[PDB]
Amino acid sequence: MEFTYSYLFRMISHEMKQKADQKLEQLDITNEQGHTLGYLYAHQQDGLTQNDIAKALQRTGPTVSNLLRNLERKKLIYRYVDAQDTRRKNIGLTTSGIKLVEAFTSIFDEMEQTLVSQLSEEENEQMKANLTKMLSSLQ
Amino acid sequence: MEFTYSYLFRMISHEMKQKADQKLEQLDITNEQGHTLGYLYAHQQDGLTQNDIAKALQRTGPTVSNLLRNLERKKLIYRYVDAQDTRRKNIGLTTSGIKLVEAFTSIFDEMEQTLVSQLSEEENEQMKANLTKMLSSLQ
Repeated sequence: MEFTYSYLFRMISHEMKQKADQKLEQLDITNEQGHTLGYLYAHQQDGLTQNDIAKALQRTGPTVSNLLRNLERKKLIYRYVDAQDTRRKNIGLTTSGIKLVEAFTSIFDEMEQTLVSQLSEEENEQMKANLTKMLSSLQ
Repeated sequence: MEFTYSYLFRMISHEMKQKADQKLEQLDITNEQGHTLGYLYAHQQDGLTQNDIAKALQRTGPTVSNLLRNLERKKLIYRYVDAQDTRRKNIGLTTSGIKLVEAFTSIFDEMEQTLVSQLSEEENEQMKANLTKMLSSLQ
């Protein structure tokens, strides 16, 4: 009983996407909001402004601003005085903002771990190398 | 530079589905029509009636009948006297009907071959075994 790669990949992709989507709906955030909060989670130590976020997210002014205004309304982010330079304000995560990205991250992380656990360190390595080769041919 | 399985599987699944869909549109048939013509291609030697097709396709009467009526209108299938029993008529593929399923089959076959070619016989075997194990955990 042998199945095509198409079938197997499609089944796996559908099972994982449904799992991810089912959980994102629970968090009431998008992948755009997730990646935004994520970039903050990762780089807010650098002292981020709206311009920095815009340059990073490849998004326009008011769109970034609407995205930011929505996130601040949900008390997920806040603005604060820069310690190095009091004259300016930076954007940072709230406590609830941090818990959200971590939950957001865990969803994709636990899904990865569940799969990684099934194979050895070399089997995982070989697998990804092979998935990479196949995808590359598909272009 | 390591990507998640989710990403890799999704990319591969999207690349293949777009390729398949792009080609099915060209053939102007569905997967339902394809599998129907396919079942005929495979088992018309047995002498198929509308009831046999219905039992095989898990579809209702007029739905099967509409599916059949559409296929005959497109000159993809025809009805003929059974050789063993002249009193009855069977459903069979036309020449254009045969060429269609073969084209339908080649699309999924060439896509499979392109991928199978990238790995050795044991690498392919190991891969599918592993994809199977991972999907099973995903349930």
